[PDB]
Amino acid sequence: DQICIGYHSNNSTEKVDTILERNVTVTHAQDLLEKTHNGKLCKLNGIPPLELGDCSIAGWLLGNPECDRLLTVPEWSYIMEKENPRNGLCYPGSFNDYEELKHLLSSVTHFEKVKILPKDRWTQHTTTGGSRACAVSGSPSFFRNMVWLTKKGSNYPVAKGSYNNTSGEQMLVIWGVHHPNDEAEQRTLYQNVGTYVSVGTSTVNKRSIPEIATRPKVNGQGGRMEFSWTILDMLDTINFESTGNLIAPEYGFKISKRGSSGIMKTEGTLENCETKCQTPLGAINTTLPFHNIHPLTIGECPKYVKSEKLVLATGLRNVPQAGFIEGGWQGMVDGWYGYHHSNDQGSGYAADKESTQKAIDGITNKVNSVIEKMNTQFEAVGKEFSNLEKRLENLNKKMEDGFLDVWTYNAELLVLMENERTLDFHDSNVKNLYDKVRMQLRDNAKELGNGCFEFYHKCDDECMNSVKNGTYDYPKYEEESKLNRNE
Amino acid sequence: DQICIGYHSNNSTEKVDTILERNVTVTHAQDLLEKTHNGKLCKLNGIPPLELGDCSIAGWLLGNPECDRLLTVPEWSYIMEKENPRNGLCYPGSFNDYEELKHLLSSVTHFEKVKILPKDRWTQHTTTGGSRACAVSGSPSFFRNMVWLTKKGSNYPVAKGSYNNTSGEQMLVIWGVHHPNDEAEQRTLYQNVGTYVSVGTSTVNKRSIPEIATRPKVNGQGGRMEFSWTILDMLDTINFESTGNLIAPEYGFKISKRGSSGIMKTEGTLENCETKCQTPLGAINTTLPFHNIHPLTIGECPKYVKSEKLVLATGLRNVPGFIEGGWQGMVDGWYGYHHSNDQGSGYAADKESTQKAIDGITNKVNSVIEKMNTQFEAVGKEFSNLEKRLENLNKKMEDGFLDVWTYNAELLVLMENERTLDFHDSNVKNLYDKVRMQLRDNAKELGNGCFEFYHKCDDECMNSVKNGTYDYPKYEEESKLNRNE
Amino acid sequence: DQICIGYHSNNSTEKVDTILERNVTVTHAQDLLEKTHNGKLCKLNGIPPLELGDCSIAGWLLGNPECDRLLTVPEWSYIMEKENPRNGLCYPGSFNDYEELKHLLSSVTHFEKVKILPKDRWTQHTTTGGSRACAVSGSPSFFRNMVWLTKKGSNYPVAKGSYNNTSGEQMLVIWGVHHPNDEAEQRTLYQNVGTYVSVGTSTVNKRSIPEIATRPKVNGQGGRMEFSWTILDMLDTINFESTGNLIAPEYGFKISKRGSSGIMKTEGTLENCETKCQTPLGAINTTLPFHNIHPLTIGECPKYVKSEKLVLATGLRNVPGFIEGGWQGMVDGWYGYHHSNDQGSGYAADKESTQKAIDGITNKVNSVIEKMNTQFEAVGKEFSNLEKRLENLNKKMEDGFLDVWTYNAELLVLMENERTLDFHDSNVKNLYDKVRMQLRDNAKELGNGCFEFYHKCDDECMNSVKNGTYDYPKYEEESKLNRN
Ligand SMILES: CC(=O)N[C@H]1[C@H]([C@H](O)[C@H](O)CO)O[C@@](OC[C@H]2O[C@@H](O)[C@H](O)[C@@H](O)[C@H]2O)(C(=O)O)C[C@@H]1O
Ligand SMILES: CC(=O)N[C@H]1[C@H]([C@H](O)[C@H](O)CO)O[C@@](OC[C@H]2O[C@@H](O)[C@H](O)[C@@H](O)[C@H]2O)(C(=O)O)C[C@@H]1O
Ligand SMILES: *[C@@H]1O[C@H](CO)[C@@H](O[C@@H]2O[C@H](CO)[C@@H](O)[C@H](O)[C@H]2NC(C)=O)[C@H](O)[C@H]1NC(C)=O
Ligand SMILES: *[C@@H]1O[C@H](CO)[C@@H](O[C@@H]2O[C@H](CO)[C@@H](O)[C@H](O)[C@H]2NC(C)=O)[C@H](O)[C@H]1NC(C)=O
Ligand SMILES: *[C@@H]1O[C@H](CO)[C@@H](O[C@@H]2O[C@H](CO)[C@@H](O)[C@H](O)[C@H]2NC(C)=O)[C@H](O)[C@H]1NC(C)=O
Ligand SMILES: CC(=O)N[C@H]1[C@H]([C@H](O)[C@H](O)CO)O[C@@](O)(C(=O)O)C[C@@H]1O
Ligand SMILES: *[C@@H]1O[C@H](CO)[C@@H](O)[C@H](O)[C@H]1NC(C)=O
Ligand SMILES: *[C@@H]1O[C@H](CO)[C@@H](O)[C@H](O)[C@H]1NC(C)=O
Ligand SMILES: *[C@@H]1O[C@H](CO)[C@@H](O)[C@H](O)[C@H]1NC(C)=O
Ligand SMILES: *[C@@H]1O[C@H](CO)[C@@H](O)[C@H](O)[C@H]1NC(C)=O
Ligand SMILES: *[C@@H]1O[C@H](CO)[C@@H](O)[C@H](O)[C@H]1NC(C)=O
Ligand SMILES: *[C@@H]1O[C@H](CO)[C@@H](O)[C@H](O)[C@H]1NC(C)=O
Ligand SMILES: *[C@@H]1O[C@H](CO)[C@@H](O)[C@H](O)[C@H]1NC(C)=O
Repeated sequence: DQICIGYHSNNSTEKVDTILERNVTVTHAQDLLEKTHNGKLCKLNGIPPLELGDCSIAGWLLGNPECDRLLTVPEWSYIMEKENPRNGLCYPGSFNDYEELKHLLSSVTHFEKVKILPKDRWTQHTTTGGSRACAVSGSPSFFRNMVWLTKKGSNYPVAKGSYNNTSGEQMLVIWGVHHPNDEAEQRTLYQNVGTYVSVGTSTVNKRSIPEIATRPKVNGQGGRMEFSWTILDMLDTINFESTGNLIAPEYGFKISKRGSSGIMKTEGTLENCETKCQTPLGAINTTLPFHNIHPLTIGECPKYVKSEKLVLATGLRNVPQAGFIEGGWQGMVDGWYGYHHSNDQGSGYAADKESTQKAIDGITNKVNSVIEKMNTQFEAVGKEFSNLEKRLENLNKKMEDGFLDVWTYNAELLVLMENERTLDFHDSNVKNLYDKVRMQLRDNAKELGNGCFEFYHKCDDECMNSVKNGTYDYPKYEEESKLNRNE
Repeated sequence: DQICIGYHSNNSTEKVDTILERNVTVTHAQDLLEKTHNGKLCKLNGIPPLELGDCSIAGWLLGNPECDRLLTVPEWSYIMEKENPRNGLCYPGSFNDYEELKHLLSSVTHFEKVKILPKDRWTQHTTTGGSRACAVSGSPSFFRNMVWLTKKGSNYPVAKGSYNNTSGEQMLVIWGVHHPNDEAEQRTLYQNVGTYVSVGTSTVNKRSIPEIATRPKVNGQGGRMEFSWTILDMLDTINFESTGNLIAPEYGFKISKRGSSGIMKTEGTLENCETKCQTPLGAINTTLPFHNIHPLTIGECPKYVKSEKLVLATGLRNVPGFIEGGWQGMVDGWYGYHHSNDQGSGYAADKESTQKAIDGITNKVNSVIEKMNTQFEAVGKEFSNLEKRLENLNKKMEDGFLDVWTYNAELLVLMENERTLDFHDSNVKNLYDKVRMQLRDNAKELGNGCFEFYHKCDDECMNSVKNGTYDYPKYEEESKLNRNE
Repeated sequence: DQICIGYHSNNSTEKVDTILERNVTVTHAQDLLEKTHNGKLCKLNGIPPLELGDCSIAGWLLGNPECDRLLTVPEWSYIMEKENPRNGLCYPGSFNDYEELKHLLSSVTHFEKVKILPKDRWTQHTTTGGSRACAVSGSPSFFRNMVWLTKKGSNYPVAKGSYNNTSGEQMLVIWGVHHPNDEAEQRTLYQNVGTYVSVGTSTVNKRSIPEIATRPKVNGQGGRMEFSWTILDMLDTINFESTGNLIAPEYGFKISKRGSSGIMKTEGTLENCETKCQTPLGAINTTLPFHNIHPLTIGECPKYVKSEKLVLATGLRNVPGFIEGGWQGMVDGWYGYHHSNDQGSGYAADKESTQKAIDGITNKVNSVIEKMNTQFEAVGKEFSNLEKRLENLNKKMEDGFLDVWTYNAELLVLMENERTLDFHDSNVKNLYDKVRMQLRDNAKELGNGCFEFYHKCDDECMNSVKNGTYDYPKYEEESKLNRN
């Protein structure tokens, strides 16, 4: 006739950390952080990305001779570009608002080349110009998308061109103006002086004047070229007029499948896989709600935290050794709480039903809640800046770092707090069960000193299950117990 | 014959949430989130706002003929403007640094129109130009503040004008340049080519050259007009000089009564009402410290939280001895002192514990309100179509800060709810075992959170017991004699 | 033959705060905030700063005659500059991208002046020009680092100049263009009209045109000057070419020592002392991990929080058995174990719970001071008069982040205080109930929180029950006999 209280223990070895103690041991724990990747660039949802190779965005758009494989591109999901591309602008020059164009391009998925000004339409000029900088097989050449207008014979008639956008979507147009290096070159190229280039649309008004100066040679050239761009609207019209130094476009780019994408800076190549999201260092395939690989990602993946370990305790403090004051019992595999019984006719290792289910519900509800709360984390997006906007770059970097630090601190503190609370709740529950049993057993027994007491009158297995069900009736057979303790 | 401990209960049915479980019932609860608005736009401390109606800011400033009701404007409190006003620039063109002007205007309450350059002072030019773009009653017209200088006869003498700012406050001046669409138009208008417009002050020095090209027709016009602005200082002067294509001003705006204001983006209309803080969706009249209507407000108004429920539990768990449930028969205090003597009974309560309980919860609520008084407040801003990066940066800033503060508020509320519940349980248990310890062994524990007094006594006995002055040597001998049986 | 449980008490009168009540007296408390300073500016790590005085950055770089002390400058640590310097541009004008230049200069520790275009090389023009705006001792003068080119006789031949950067590091070059105020002045100064100034490098291409207009008189002059700057790279070349209105440079600045520094907008003068961190109000020499002096600091120094009190408790709640209050005579540990046998008494304390309490306190202190080590730092910046939106956005940045971090710190310390007090109470109660549990029933609880013993034990009994080695079946027959 003996019953005692304890808890289930096993041979686990995982460890967790709390606000007051470190590397403490627990019965069951669940990880929350993913830190492995396959280290490859692979397809996203079956749509292979666009591999720029050695070229650059400007080289691809203008049609550099080297980038001959990019004359027609299918749909893509993200753009892969190197850090310092080689084949950029073959003829030296610049590009106004490069970074704005890149930011706009970041959210475009497909393109469509449209011929807006056929080359042969210029019947009063020369259109076969080319330089040695952009040369193939020794012979000079030029970009594949623009036309160089030079005087034919000995005169340069005024050049006029216009287009009405009836394609069906917004169009992107690029044009350029050439700056010579000395007056003799200007005279022998355009047979005029003091020329101008004027571009007009419904909302854009521009008029540029070529500049002549002496500059250091780049790629064996003393000249320069300056390019500009604009977004042509629906049913609008753009007008071209110049007296020289004009680089007219020959193709227009029409946005067709505007979606969500990004630009990724890496040096890798393209493999054959299929992931759910991509990272510059590789691809991630996991279900945990956290990762610490790289702050910039494309697709869908868990949040990024700048930590290294995040372990959530969901069990008892494993303290292996017939009572709860010495430790748990290895023989308990059914429930989480000890209700060991030992009658005269036999013993048993029963558990308590009420406590186990409430504990299970509490822990699963709390796990769901802690997962759910952090769903509003901050996310980062790549951006570009020129060399005259250092303040903006500093501001952007500070934003990213500050928000990442704040969220990291929040998550770590929450996890440590939760571990501590879980341990305290479990131990509180164990004393709660014990003293509930003690008051239920109105005297009639003495504590041996092993966290449990021995009954002073002989009950039976019916009495055991009656006490277990919280249905013990003290005045029912109290007289025999009184007689026994009278001894 | 015995006394028992319990706690007061009632029939309230409000629900709160905590970290461990959700949707639990407490006797008394408080609310912190306000989520109702009257859906109207009205005054602000008796100062009606400025209702631009169907005009944009540029149209009002330049003096578009449509916005003829805004020629003179009294003091205002905030400015209401539609998303895409119809009457903006009648003559097609552009405005330089529009967004900076709007941001500067966001913190000015009153204006004052001052005539600086009288129209009749130009005695060597023609000042009756106009166009069909800004036409009233069929006849061509122009803006009501600028002057279009054209050639008189067949010559265009150089134009000179100046003004010295002695008004007594900073001034705002606007001028403009005109770009024709062909050489013949320029020759017909100004008789000369290769002209220029020069503007010079003590700090700003500028010079523009008119540009000629062919453009698509907008509003039936091929030309364009470019406008620029500057701020004059006290006791400063500004000099105008040009040979053509000059759009001279006639009125300067003097800044008086600088204060705090804003720009409001809505399609509503002013009504007859009074409020204390205003939102794009309506007014707010409440004393709670939180709301979730709209992030942009004007005037003093509670903090904004992107959530939907915020309830602070200040009571006990509701259930129907203290181990079986509470008692509805107790309303004076909080904790149970069910007394039942031989000659009577009672439902007294511990007045002492109630005092520390109520002051604790009150200062807790006050502190919780206090900690979040330093919230982050958003401010409206405007960006052109060439600063998408800046606009994205600003939007990300706002969303990040709002999310951070929302998370903080929710976590704090849950923490406090759990702490309060555990605290109340702790005081109940502490009172129980303290009473048991004071009573020592001169009784028998009935096992129902109540022990039956074993020593016989009148009201003085347990009166001293609740007073904490129970004397063991008073009734140890008789109790021992009785329990010896 | 009696024992009782208690806790050590002292006479300390330091009050702490918590989320439940205010101004609670404790036994031992720490501090984490520093709020004092010497109110002086002096050397950082033994390297004196650069003291501009009354000259702005432009005045120093161009070589204003007033700032003659700054012709040669040694290494520095940070730059001291008044908010509205007087001796700026002696000749009225402007500067292109002034703020970008200041931001770039914020991270440079030493310069090096190199003569790239000697003055006498211009043999076809006149280089003795000067104005009354920058006048020393009555006679007209000019900037010390620029050359003004005028007509030579009655002709202005085309001016050309070039320089190849072989110095060995990145160089900074400054040039300028002159805007007259009337046509007669332009003719009498340069003999030509419709001139231009052209500057060309491997990356920068520019061509400006002088502008003529009427302007108000500033400093007695109606003209204006416009300056620009660029960064010359390794083995690059810069070409100058103009036909008038050119302000050619004479010295090039070479970036020698690159490091970390900043610009401080102060008003005082350099003093003679040493420090490790510097703030616009004074120097800080402490070891606590927080301060509330000024958001902008230079060097290494604790973090900035916008609070007024951060007190951490690390001891029992001070209050004069354990139910009556503390023990003034307990000076050994933290949990009393009062021993009193028939032959004598004792004041032994528990040496077990003390060590775990101490190590837990140390662990929590380290954790709290370590969690915030990844805080946010503020860096000074400057914005022009047409970038109000940028300045507003920067201010909102700084204020928001500071508020977030100070709120987090206060919340953490309050929770820590609550947990510590509750933990100590739990420890003492647990010790008492554990002692009672081992005692079994051979004593009667007097009511002072401790029980008078039943059967006459001795010092061996006393130390055995102290060690948790009591054996109830060993010696209880005497208790049973005397129970009657
Ligand atoms: C229409 C055209 O392409 N013309 C020239 C072109 C231009 O004259 C100029 O180079 C543009 O910047 O240059 C090309 O020949 C260049 C050649 O010109 C000599 O005069 C000079 O001495 C050489 O050093 C070299 O620059 C070219 O390949 O760039 C093509 C064509 O002759
Ligand atoms: C001084 C003035 O305002 N004159 C004209 C003005 C200008 O001549 C010019 O059009 C503004 O850019 O324009 C207006 O008249 C011109 C009108 O002439 C028709 O023949 C033509 O078909 C129209 O497109 C238009 O150019 C005008 O209506 O804009 C008014 C004024 O007489
Ligand atoms: C560009 O093409 C569109 C499409 O034809 C032109 O819009 C038409 O204009 C005529 C006016 O002569 C109207 O009768 C049609 O109804 C318009 N079409 C539509 C679909 O609205 C537009 O005018 C052209 N652009 C220019 C500058 O002429
Ligand atoms: C603009 O008006 C102001 C005020 O009339 C002029 O300032 C005065 O200038 C004279 C010239 O010596 C001084 O004697 C006065 O003391 C000035 N007034 C004050 C109040 O100080 C100013 O000169 C005028 N601007 C111009 C360009 O003449
Ligand atoms: C500036 O000076 C450098 C240093 O001499 C020049 O670089 C040399 O150029 C010649 C070409 O004739 C090469 O043979 C040398 O090997 C280069 N030197 C080094 C160290 O690489 C440079 O060319 C000069 N700048 C210009 C525009 O000529
Ligand atoms: C080469 C030169 O410096 N010339 C003269 C200049 C110019 O003529 C203009 O004034 C400059 O804008 O002006 C002064 O007369 C003057 O008033 O200080 C000084 C000098 O005699
Ligand atoms: C722990 O016990 C389980 C029980 O099945 C067993 O499989 C496992 O090997 C044990 N681990 C060790 C390290 O013995
Ligand atoms: C104890 O915890 C620390 C973390 O502070 C850890 O580095 C160490 O490995 C742990 N001890 C053991 C035996 O794992
Ligand atoms: C991702 O991992 C799961 C197992 O964790 C596997 O079943 C699945 O095939 C993986 N996905 C890919 C694309 O390899
Ligand atoms: C209370 O909240 C719980 C949360 O799971 C929900 O299941 C339950 O339906 C809610 N009760 C009511 C009455 O809405
Ligand atoms: C706001 O509501 C209270 C509630 O009674 C009312 O007394 C008060 O008049 C209201 N405010 C205004 C401006 O009407
Ligand atoms: C301690 O703090 C409380 C805050 O409620 C304040 O009322 C009291 O005056 C403070 N003590 C002293 C000595 O100022
Ligand atoms: C900083 O304070 C400590 C405190 O004693 C002192 O020893 C040290 O000399 C101080 N440092 C300086 C530079 O004065």
